[PDB]
Amino acid sequence: APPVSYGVEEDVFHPVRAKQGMVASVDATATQVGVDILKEGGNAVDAAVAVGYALAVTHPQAGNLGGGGFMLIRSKNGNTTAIDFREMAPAKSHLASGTPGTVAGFSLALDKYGTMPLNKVVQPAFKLARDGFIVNDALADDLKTYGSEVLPNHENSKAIFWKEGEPLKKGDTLVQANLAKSLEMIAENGPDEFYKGTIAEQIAQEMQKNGGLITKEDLAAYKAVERTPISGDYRGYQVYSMPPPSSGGIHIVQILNILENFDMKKYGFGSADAMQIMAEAEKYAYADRSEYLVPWQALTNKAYAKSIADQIDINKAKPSSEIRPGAPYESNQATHYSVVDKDGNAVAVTYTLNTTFGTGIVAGESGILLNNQMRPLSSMSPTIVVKDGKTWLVTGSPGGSRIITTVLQMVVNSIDYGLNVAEATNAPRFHHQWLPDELRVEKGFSPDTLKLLEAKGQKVALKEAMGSTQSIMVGPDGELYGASDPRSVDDLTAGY
Repeated sequence: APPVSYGVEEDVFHPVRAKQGMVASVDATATQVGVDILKEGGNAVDAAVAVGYALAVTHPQAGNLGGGGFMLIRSKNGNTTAIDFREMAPAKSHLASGTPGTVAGFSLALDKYGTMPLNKVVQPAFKLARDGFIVNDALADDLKTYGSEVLPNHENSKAIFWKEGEPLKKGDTLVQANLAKSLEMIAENGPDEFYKGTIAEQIAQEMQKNGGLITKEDLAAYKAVERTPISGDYRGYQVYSMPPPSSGGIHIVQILNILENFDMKKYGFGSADAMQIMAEAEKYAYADRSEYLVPWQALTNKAYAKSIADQIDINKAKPSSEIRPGAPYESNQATHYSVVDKDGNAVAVTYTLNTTFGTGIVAGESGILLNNQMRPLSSMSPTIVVKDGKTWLVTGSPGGSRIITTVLQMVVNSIDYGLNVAEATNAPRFHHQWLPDELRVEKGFSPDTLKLLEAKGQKVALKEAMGSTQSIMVGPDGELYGASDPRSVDDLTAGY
């Protein structure tokens, strides 16, 4: 068993620490909402919902009431479950936004696994919409970059997110009064407000105004669905992740299974050998994923993984064309957060509108942004790892197909390389989807190593940073270690 490290004084990257509870998310305020919920006495699910609602207010890039996403929960005793709240397609300039799942997704989780009434968990987000919050670098930058095509051309969006002809900038106060009302209603009347009430008619009457497809009938007919987590075994660790309609859960396990046939620890992080194995292994799994967009579950098979492990050549890449002939668009945009309470319950959530700010259309006078989901597949893969019979790592990322490899490297860097949670996070990342046939890398790999890979038949391609991991590692004694991605300005891991 490869020895693990939680972090020591002498390391370059230090995990955020806490003894009782911890939250890692893309936004500083959201994280604090989360911690404060734990601090009131809520469980991990209580806090995760609060974080999810806060993010709906403070990260309209991707945090939402008008989208959907995935959630994995592991309880203290071992019960692991997955909640699919992916946007549903409707029974059918125009418009294309699937029936939003987030609210129905949180209620199920809160009604089944939470201890707090919805009204207590919405409250911090409601205050954030009502009273407003000060815009930071991440929000301002994303408003200038992404919101410019698609926000200001719609009057109600404009009114919320623009002021005096320009996107709000750093220092400005974003008050969201229409959202405050939506949040106050859901608090009051439960999730039915969204699916059968004022919000439902608001969504429907903004859908009916412009193009749009979802009826009040689509809304009344939406449910989140609890599903069996995909599970695998990697060197005595258990790895749980999201099933279909995650396109990634299955394939994080398939790659791990492939990788197990190698002594990864021997040759550490960043070595040509190790990067070749993972690249080739990924390439294969991505080649198999191609057929799904022969049961899908099947290729989590350990024996089948060995079969493709035996094919892998440490000294020669095999052309992607030679594996199989030769995937539809997917946004790098989404957001992940992780939560661990003092009792040891752990939650991983990853959720999204399709692209940043979705359609950029707010559903009438609700204050809620509508997703552009054109039940669709997604590589989102909230993932929980279990060591010596206990929750050990909770992680996840946005980044389209690259979520698979990003989550994978967190796991591999922690299990194989002995990296503390913060080192795993700040480590350079690499990536091979089979098409295009290229070993995608970030900065920070040795040119010596890069040329060795090149000699092996890998077409090394230096491209933009991948993902936004927001992870928590758990010690056997309840001690918590956390790390937010440097790749996202203004993120926070905090606890108490």
